[PDB]
Amino acid sequence: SATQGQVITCKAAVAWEPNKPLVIEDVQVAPPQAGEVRVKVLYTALCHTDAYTWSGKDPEGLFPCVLGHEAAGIVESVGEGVTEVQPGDHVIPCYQAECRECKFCKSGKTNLCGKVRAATGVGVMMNDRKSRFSINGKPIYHFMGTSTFSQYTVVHDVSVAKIDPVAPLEKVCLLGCGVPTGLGAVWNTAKVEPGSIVAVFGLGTVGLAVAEGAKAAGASRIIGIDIDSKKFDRAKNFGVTEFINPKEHEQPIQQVIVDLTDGGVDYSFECIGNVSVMRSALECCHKGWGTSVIVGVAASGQEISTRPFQLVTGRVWKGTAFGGFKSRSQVPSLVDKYLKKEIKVDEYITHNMTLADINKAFDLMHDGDCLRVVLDMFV
Amino acid sequence: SATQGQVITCKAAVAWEPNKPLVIEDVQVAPPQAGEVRVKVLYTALCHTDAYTWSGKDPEGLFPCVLGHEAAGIVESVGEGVTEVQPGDHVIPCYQAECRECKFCKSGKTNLCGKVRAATGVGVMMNDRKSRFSINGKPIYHFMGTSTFSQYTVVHDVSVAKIDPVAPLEKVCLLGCGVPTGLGAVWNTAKVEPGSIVAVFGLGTVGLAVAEGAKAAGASRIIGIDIDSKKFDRAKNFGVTEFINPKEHEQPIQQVIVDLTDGGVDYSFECIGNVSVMRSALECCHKGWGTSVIVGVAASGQEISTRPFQLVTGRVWKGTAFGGFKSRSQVPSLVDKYLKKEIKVDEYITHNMTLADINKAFDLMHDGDCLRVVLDMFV
Ligand SMILES: NC(=O)c1ccc[n+]([C@@H]2O[C@H](COP(=O)([O-])OP(=O)(O)OC[C@H]3O[C@@H](n4cnc5c(N)ncnc54)[C@H](O)[C@@H]3O)[C@@H](O)[C@H]2O)c1
Ligand SMILES: NC(=O)c1ccc[n+]([C@@H]2O[C@H](COP(=O)([O-])OP(=O)(O)OC[C@H]3O[C@@H](n4cnc5c(N)ncnc54)[C@H](O)[C@@H]3O)[C@@H](O)[C@H]2O)c1
Ligand SMILES: [Zn+2]
Ligand SMILES: [Zn+2]
Ligand SMILES: [Zn+2]
Ligand SMILES: [Zn+2]
Repeated sequence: SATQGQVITCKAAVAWEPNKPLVIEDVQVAPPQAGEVRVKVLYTALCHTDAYTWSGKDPEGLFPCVLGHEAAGIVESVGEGVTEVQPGDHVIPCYQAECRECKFCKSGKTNLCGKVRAATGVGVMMNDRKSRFSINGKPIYHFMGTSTFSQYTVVHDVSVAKIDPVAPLEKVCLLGCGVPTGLGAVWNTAKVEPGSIVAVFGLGTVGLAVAEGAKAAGASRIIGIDIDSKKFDRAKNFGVTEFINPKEHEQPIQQVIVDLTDGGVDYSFECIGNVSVMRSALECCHKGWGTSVIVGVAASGQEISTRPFQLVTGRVWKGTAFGGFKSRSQVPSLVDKYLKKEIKVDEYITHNMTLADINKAFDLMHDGDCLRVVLDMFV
Repeated sequence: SATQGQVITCKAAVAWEPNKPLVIEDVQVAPPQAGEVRVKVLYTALCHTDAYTWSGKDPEGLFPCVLGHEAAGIVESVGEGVTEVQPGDHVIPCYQAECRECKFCKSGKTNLCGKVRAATGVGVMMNDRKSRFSINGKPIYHFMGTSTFSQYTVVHDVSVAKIDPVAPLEKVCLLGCGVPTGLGAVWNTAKVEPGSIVAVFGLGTVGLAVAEGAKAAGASRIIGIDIDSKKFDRAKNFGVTEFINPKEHEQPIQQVIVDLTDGGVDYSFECIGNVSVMRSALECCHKGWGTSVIVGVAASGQEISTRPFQLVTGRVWKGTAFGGFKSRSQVPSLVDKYLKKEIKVDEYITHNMTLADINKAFDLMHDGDCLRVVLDMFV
């Protein structure tokens, strides 16, 4: 190819400082080293995770950085010893790695591979503990091991899911975050049985995928809870059967739910990242067997609380990370399901913009009057 | 019989008011009404649950009352419509009912039958919403639906486990509380797999039964944690393989455990009823799959807390109520395990005294070195 083994110069949205507009820059992208993959990022979506770090409220935040973690693209080059992917392969770079060999991958009880976490957590690559991005010979931090706000990114091979090349890249970029998180919270983490009564707190992309997962599981009732009643109508198509706006009830939300379900739900899913709501989601579960799954990522430092009698009396408290899906092994299977029209993906995208419109997409996300916004990186 | 249909006059340890010595009184015990069983209580054990109410720390505490909830005896008479038990049957009255036909009993996902809780919780019988005990025509409240500190008690038939008549009643009185709670926390709630690594917080009767359950489950390591190192030696016989005294380490106990178990335990069991230790028990669990079971009953109003990242990263928080055992269906099965020498019971009894020694027995329990104290009711 033209770029193989060479430093690439491309466009990237750089966050020089927290809480300031992103700046589209020309960046240098170093070639991939051993166990690395350089990806042409065709489309990137954005989510609250990108905004949390950009805001300056993330203690793990490192500036200047290239944000972004939901993307689909094409392998431009591979580093030494890469064999699962080759140039030209269609891929989804994932924030959750799957080395297949560690304690976690070989456990059979989790998807939390820790192989590259010490490097990705500090915005660098494992091979040399340095970033592959630079502006004027000065490094720019990676983010979540993905950095999808760059036209070309360098990621660890263990994070690269190889997907069907016929799959639309402007759609499947969602399968690296929200959609599998929501579906897997139901299918892998909770393991929702047919006939279950489900409560979904937060009717955004994540809560809507939980609703779709619970509908595929054959839940008898899917109760949708949101503080914005305008989000109720779009929710019906994702499987939500009933709605509650907590602002319309003086009594605690858990009490409303308990009153409507003869003691509480079989499964609840908190899809917001609000510690108060996480307690309510636990407490709205039925005595004896009710299970609350935390999906929402709460701001660092915040605590969840309840009275232990809640768990002594049969309620279970758990959480999910990427819906318990193993990235390399299972993300391709989700793309296959989507192609066979077995799962929805397109319905979670409300807007399509271009890389130059990054700030406008973040403002729209900040308004909260959209679902996923997909950006075309090469307009 | 001599007493069938008649009011019995017998000895009972009465708690007239909180935090005062119990008085051995002559009480009138009314005959059983519909769905009731009058039991000759041959032996009663004492536990922290009797002391919590006695001390006046229980806001649900009603005085004057007949305390006691761990006993074994013989059916003296039955009320109309009672068919599972007959006069002369050997029985264990249980604080947890099993009606076999409610939402909970049928569900197949819990042992928390709610049939008689409304009446037992207020120290009365369901049939007429009054007590069967009186002194000078004045009522004395029941306790836990059991009131085992009386030579004769009246209990709901749904709380009566029928047991093998050869089982020694001075030993099996323990199978109505502590021992099944510990064993079941492992076998039923956690469902501990062979080779697991277990942490047990609190090495009293309950923690020791957890250790025995975990050892029977094939746990590879059983780490016992107690603030009193004198409790370590006796714990080895119960299956505890290693010990930690939190007072001997400046680092939080969960860190000490993580450091000894390559990331944390597979299962932890809190057997104290201390909210701060409950948090440590959750946090000492391994990322991805570690499960913590709350066994200890905390003081009313106390809250448990953690950071939600602990659950999002794969730890599970649950609790147990009577070890998930169904009283009428499974307590006889535990009596059978004891008679097969499959489970220990004798080993948790450090003292045998008489009903007249009740206050001496509570004093011993307050000192907190003893395990179970068994009282001979008819001496
Ligand atoms: N665990 C994981 O692996 C993982 C992965 C991806 C995303 N997430 C988390 O999922 C959450 C949701 O993401 P999203 O993209 O769907 O967000 P979103 O902004 O589209 O949706 C959140 C919804 O919650 C609603 N809401 C806010 N406060 C509320 C309250 N008090 N009660 C009820 N509803 C309320 C909002 O109106 C909105 O509809 C975030 O917290 C994100 O961190 C977790
Ligand atoms: N969930 C149920 O169904 C159920 C049923 C019966 C009993 N229980 C609970 O079991 C608990 C234990 O009962 P028990 O009879 O074994 O009590 P116990 O007094 O015999 O044992 C408690 C132990 O905890 C230890 N301890 C106290 N503080 C400690 C700390 N900070 N760290 C470590 N160890 C500490 C004490 O030294 C003691 O050895 C009680 O809280 C009781 O409510 C629960
Ligand atoms: Zn995302
Ligand atoms: Zn791995
Ligand atoms: Zn007890
Ligand atoms: Zn029942």
